[PDB]
Amino acid sequence: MVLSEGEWQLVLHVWAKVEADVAGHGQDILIRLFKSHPETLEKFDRFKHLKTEAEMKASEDLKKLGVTNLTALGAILKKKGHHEAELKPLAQSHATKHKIPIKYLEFISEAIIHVLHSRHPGNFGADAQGAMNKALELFRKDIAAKYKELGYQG
Ligand code: HEM
Repeated sequence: MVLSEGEWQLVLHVWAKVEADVAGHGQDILIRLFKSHPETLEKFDRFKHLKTEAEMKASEDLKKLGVTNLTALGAILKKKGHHEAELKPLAQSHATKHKIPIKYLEFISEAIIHVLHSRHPGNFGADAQGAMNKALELFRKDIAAKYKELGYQG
């Protein structure tokens, strides 16, 4: 699988809006993830205690993680497929320390698409969503390959 430049531009076009307030998008995405698939929250030893969306929105640390997460993803998307260097540290920590299965990466991918669909209809129509899905499928495919090399293959 390989995205076209046109598809990458649709991806970067909506990400540009995300960057107007990465912290806000991060909260929305993590909260959507945790509510749609509660089991995923259990992987966060530092945030597993949060009981409600209100507590999640009020968590300064969760907001910080959201920023760290989306900024790392943004750097990967901007590489337009040439993200080998960026994927190494991410795959190692998520495979060996956090133990995040591909199934959960699919869940957060679903969350990202849901939030962009809701917040950015102006830059997330059908074709743009297709481009983002293709970019995230590539991300997950390469991460999975790395997982396997690392001995996890979650
Ligand atoms: C878009 C996909 C994701 C990206 C780009 C991403 C990125 C990051 C980054 C940059 C960090 C900090 C550095 C590191 O430890 O590697 C991090 C930490 C972490 N990530 Fe991910 N992550 C993603 C998905 C997930 C998912 C789906 C889960 C589990 C449901 C997860 C769980 C964690 C945990 C538990 C930490 C540690 C948080 C803490 O500081 O307590 N990540 N992630």
